[PDB]
Amino acid sequence: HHVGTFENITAAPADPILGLADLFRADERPGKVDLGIGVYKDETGKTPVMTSVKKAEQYLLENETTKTYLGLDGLPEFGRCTQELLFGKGSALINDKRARTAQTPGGSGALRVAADFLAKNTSVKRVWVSNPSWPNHKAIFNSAGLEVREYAYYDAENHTLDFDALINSLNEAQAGDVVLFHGCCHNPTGADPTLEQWQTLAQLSVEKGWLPLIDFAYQGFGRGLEEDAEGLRAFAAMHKELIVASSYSKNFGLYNERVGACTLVAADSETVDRAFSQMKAAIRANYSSPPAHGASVVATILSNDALRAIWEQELTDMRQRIQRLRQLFVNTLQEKGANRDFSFIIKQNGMFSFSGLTKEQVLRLREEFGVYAVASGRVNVAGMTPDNMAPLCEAIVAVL
Amino acid sequence: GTFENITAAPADPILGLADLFRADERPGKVDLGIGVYKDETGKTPVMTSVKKAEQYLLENETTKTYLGLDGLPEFGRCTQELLFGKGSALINDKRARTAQTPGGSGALRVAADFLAKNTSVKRVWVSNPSWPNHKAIFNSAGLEVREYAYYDAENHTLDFDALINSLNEAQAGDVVLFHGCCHNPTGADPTLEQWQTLAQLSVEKGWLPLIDFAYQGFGRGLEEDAEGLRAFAAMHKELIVASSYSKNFGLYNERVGACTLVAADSETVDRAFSQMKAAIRANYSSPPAHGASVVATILSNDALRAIWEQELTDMRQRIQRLRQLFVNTLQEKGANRDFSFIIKQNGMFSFSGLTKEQVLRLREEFGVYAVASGRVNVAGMTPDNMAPLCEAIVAVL
Repeated sequence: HHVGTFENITAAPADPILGLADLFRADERPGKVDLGIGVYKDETGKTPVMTSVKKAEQYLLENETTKTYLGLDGLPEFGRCTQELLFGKGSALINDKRARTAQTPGGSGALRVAADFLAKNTSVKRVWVSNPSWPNHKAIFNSAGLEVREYAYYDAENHTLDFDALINSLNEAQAGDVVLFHGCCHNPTGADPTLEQWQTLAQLSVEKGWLPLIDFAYQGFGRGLEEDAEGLRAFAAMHKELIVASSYSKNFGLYNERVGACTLVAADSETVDRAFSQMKAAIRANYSSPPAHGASVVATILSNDALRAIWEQELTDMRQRIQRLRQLFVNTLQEKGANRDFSFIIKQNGMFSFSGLTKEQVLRLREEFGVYAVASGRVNVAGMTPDNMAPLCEAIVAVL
Repeated sequence: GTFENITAAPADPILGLADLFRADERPGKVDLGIGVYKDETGKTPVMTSVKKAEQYLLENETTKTYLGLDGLPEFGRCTQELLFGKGSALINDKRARTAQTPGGSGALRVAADFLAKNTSVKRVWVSNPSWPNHKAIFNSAGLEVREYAYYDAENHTLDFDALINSLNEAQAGDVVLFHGCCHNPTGADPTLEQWQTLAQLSVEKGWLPLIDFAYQGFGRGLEEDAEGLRAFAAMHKELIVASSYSKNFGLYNERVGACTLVAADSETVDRAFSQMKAAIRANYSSPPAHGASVVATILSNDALRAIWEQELTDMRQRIQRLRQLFVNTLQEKGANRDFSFIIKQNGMFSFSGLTKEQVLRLREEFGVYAVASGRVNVAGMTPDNMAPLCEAIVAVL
């Protein structure tokens, strides 16, 4: 007799998200509202395929002649388009060939590739992430054997990015550590550094010698494509080295196609080429080449003036809707008699903010009113509509 | 600088040979070093069934919202039917769980990370000759890779005696990796009787079989190619299967594969699979939908499935015909030795039996390109290039 290889495995803990989705599905109240969602939804409650994406897919279907493998870094045009979004057309960084980009399976894949590349090829032992954290960061970096530490970031009770605390906590970050920043639309708080703050952080990273990693999954959801990249570009202007993990899941609505990129920046082209050769090795040890369809869609859109214009308008419409809903949420809370100020909501960027509700209040909201947020109090503003706003605000006022 | 001292990775010999071939100005050049299927016209087309499925999806799809870590459920069900057989006791007993993954490559990395983090597995045994990417994948997860004896190069045979003797060193708790059919690069596969012997040995010694199954349908047919896998599954222990649909659906760049865990019972495999999902969450999270949706659409539609099965049959039969033509033509051109082994081998790949010096001469002198190891891809052969190709081979013997 031999013990089974799987015999001693203890089950992973049940995912609370899926469980809460369960209760929500079973709720027979016609007025139930789900603010716990992690994707964009439109005014009708759907997560549609963008029209620009449908048009690109039709083109690909008619024109693709082979699905033979591409290289470990994926589609070259996709890489070029990615670097232009990150750094700007005509960027000196691009002119000097200081950046190399690998297409990856989502921003998640890009983070994993970065982690594996760092663990195998550098002396990095530690990655610093914000509090509150995006939970998947720890799992990804830990899997590569990297310790994850948190820096101070959001002051929840005052609904403020506590920049002094951020700077102070980072004094503990040593030269050679990685510090991860969300490039725009911080998830889950929506609280972003101002440009002046980004410039301060960029200067600090040079002085202290840590490697910035920019997680950039919401370009276009904040203030605009160029605006949302201003922080990233401040780092790029000051630093010899940088890593960017990009996602097109949200801004192209391509979630399930797994479209992202890992971009390395080094002091010069010789150095970035050497480093990138080892990034390719990390990819070869993982999934090898990245999935073509979603990247082909992105390249098809970005490289075509007409399709690009359609896509930019679609993204603008999403961004403006979120901005309008943030204002509407605040107005409606005031109108329904909220006992306190929610102005911070207008100061925050992207789909997510902390409502400021306690765990007990979130529970009461679900039980008593059928309004579902996550335990942390995070809400997704895209789940709000003119149709459900007054009911959800009356419910919130009731639990305060 | 964090990157200043990084040492450049070695040159990829594959890309380097492809560069050489591309620059070769000789019109009679022949590329047998390719790693994908090519048709009679030298193309790797999209299968007709796949184009049709893609059109269905474009019409039908209403969202690209995330799926779960294991991907598309119907894809997993279709996968298990291909692996184990529809209506099989194994499926009825809910003994298997499948995660859709980015290619067979991704399935292998997911399996490796799962094993390293959740089991006492320290070592993975692979065949000599090896498929080069296995070592990098398993080493990346912290697992040692050891080689077992497999192919007798001089006699062009699977050396089963050496194989069995090699594996006596495999310890309870180790993983032993087998190619399910169409061994790459040799095309030399165990007979059913040999698979059964290997399955019995795994139970006796307590090692975990991992079946790399990337060529189902390229050997003798779908069911036939799964017989070896099913012989292991019949043992009622534990198994892992890393599937690929890259080759048999021509979906290479879409990254469509699966990692399937099997255990003695449903409760056990459920516990294991929960931790496999954790390994996926720490990697790329959910898998790429497009290629898996294509596979599921084809396999669950009578009209499309028939089109696909005929296409795959046509490819399999073309390869078989070319193997025979190759052997016949070598004999006619006066080869000084027997190449009958080529007919006894399955799939696109065989070792030609040429030495490294001979391979070099073949490329330099005659513009015929094989892999340095002497591996050739039969699908690169055609009725038109066959005579010149064989004349060149005879010339370097």
